[PDB]
Amino acid sequence: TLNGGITDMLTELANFEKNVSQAIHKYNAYRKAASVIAKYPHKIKSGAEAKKLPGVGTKIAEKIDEFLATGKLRKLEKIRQDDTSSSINFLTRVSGIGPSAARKFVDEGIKTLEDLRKNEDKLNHHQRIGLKYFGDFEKRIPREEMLQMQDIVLNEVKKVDSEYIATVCGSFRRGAESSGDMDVLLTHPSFTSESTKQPKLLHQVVEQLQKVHFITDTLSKGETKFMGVCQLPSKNDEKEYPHRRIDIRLIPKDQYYCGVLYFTGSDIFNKNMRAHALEKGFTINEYTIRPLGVTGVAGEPLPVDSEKDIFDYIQWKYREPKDRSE
DNA sequence: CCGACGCCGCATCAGC
DNA sequence: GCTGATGCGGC
DNA sequence: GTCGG
Ligand SMILES: [Cl-]
Ligand SMILES: [Cl-]
Ligand SMILES: [Cl-]
Ligand SMILES: [Cl-]
Ligand SMILES: [Mg+2]
Ligand SMILES: [Mg+2]
Ligand SMILES: [Mg+2]
Ligand code: NA
Ligand code: NA
Repeated sequence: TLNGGITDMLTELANFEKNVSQAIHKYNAYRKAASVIAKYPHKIKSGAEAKKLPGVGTKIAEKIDEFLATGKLRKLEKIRQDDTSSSINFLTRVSGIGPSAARKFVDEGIKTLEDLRKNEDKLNHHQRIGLKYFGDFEKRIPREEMLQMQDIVLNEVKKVDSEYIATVCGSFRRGAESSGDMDVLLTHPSFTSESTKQPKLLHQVVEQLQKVHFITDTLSKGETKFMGVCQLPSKNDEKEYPHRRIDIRLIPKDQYYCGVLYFTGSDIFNKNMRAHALEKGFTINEYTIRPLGVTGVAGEPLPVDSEKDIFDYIQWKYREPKDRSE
């Protein structure tokens, strides 16, 4: 947090461009800049020093100059005062309300939490669960609670079929002392890129976790991706734990390493790494790494037996999960 | 200057 | 019903 | 908004 003021500034600018301007590349530009500055191991003392980092250019350098000189940014101050922009920014904090729905709601005069509750019939299902648990979803999850949740998921998955392997990813696997949610990668030997030998592989797991009242709501659910809500059990007389977002991703067993690379993140690390892959002539998704031909079409999956193999292909030194928190 | 900016599952909608 | 585009959130 | 070519 050497430069927390600066990176906070860039994040709020990024959120503005995404939520209000719907300018996604500006959002990505600000987030890359914030990320490279949070990496930087000195207290930044000027915008020229910052412009030496990749992703910081002339515009951000000047903003950093204003911020260091005054402690504020007039642009953000103007944005914070505009009622319409502040309202759009707020509604996007509800899960399932993005920039488009937020501006549609505000255009219809729905601008506050109370407005949302009054108009819950204007929400799709995801948005309704996001409003229902609005306050809980803002809370972080201490790693100790993540540890308890991991124990439940892995033991309940083992009860369904001892051949499942569930791996907690996201920030948990990167070693964070708190997480925004719980990310679970699931494999089963009956589900490979070659064949799906058993139906209902994700559903069986989701159903078991609902059965024992760990999973409480569903935001979306398909054959390979579940997004919903869970809650640790509490003791007699004890306040309830907050409800938590849980994501479960069933990945073909022979594609585990690409999957766990993707699900470990961070999001900015994945963008950086996939971008670097393109410059080296490969393309990376959560299933495979493939070479790009001279015409730029993806060739056949390359063999992968470890996360490091993927690093090796694009000529990166290996980075432990704990060092992928960009 | 200028294109290119990571890649994708699910929910929802338009158009047929 | 399907297919294709769009919104959204995932890392 | 930034940047490589
Ligand atoms: Cl943009
Ligand atoms: Cl400010
Ligand atoms: Cl793999
Ligand atoms: Cl693929
Ligand atoms: Mg997470
Ligand atoms: Mg996240
Ligand atoms: Mg998640
Ligand atoms: Na720079
Ligand atoms: Na949202």
